[PDB]
Amino acid sequence: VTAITKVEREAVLVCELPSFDVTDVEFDLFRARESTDKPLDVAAAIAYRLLLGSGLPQKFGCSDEVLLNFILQCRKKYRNVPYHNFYHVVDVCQTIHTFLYRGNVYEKLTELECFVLLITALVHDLDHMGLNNSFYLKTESPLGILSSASGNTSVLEVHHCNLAVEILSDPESDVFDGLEGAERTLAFRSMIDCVLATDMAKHGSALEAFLASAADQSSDEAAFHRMTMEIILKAGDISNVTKPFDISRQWAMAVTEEFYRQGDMEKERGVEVLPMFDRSKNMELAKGQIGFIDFVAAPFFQKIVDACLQGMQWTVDRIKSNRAQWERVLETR
Ligand SMILES: COc1ccc(C2=NN(C3CCCCCC3)C(=O)[C@@H]3CC=CC[C@H]23)cc1C#CC(=O)NCc1ccco1
Ligand SMILES: [Mg+2]
Ligand SMILES: [Zn+2]
Repeated sequence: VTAITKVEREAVLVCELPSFDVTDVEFDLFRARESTDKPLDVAAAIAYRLLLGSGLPQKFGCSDEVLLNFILQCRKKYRNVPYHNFYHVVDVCQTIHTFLYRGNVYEKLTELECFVLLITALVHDLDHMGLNNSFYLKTESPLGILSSASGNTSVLEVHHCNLAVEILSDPESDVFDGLEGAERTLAFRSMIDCVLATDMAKHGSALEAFLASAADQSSDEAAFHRMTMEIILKAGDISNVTKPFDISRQWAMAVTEEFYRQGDMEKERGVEVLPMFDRSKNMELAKGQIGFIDFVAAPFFQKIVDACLQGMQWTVDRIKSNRAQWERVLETR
């Protein structure tokens, strides 16, 4: 609940980032982290410089100090877990920026929707513990019991939304305080809709709803704009396979460690451990990444690009080149 201090803000403001272009599709967050012994300050500086460079906070009445306060209140609520940590949400922010401004998806949205998407990236996984929704339901954990008694099986995504609303309830960290009326209501409602759409159990229904709205935009522009926002946050969230191979591999190694730590905790509790969570099977990262590409990511990116996001064609080309690299790992074993 405590306010951000002047010392906390100066430690971010001093980071310079000399050799990096944070707007580039080949920006390497792993190298930016290695280039300093304060990587949490460098990650915060990347988010701050990307948002201020856009001119969007200035246009919407958000001061430089309220923006930095917001970034540092978000950083405080991420945990030291292998993948779902502050570096993941800064990476999703940076990646969404490239989709809007190098993929030209900004042409399909308002400037306010673009500002909301960059802000929502930073709140999307607040307080993640490296355990998925199925863990909380299968173990009858207290949060699983509350979800069940509530109605909603999106255990984590409702939790992330609750903490986003807490941060924004203080005017000193409220990046939407300069909005009023319909604009303020749209910022909150679109932020919450996008976070709830990141639950991978809704993946099929979110993709079908986007493709239907993209085929008939003028008959419901409100629905088309809302579904494009959901599909861009989702695209950012599964974007690791769209990156240069070595960046892609480092993310895959980090998600794999989280899956295995969940499996180990499921064994202690004597509950069912699905094979990809079982540290005892012969790991095999190339087989897992090819399966993720073939069943989830390749059909997602190819369909959204063919339906209307033509500027994002590089994502499809990189997924193909990364799949071919994983194939060669297997062919040379
Ligand atoms: C960098 O690679 C990755 C990035 C991300 C996710 C996420 N998975 N899933 C679900 C859980 C697995 C199956 C259902 C669909 C995907 C999540 O719900 C996570 C939370 C939010 C978004 C995506 C996350 C998984 C991988 C992988 C991998 C891998 O090597 N083998 C696993 C695999 C999956 C399919 C074939 O093989
Ligand atoms: Mg999530
Ligand atoms: Zn995420």
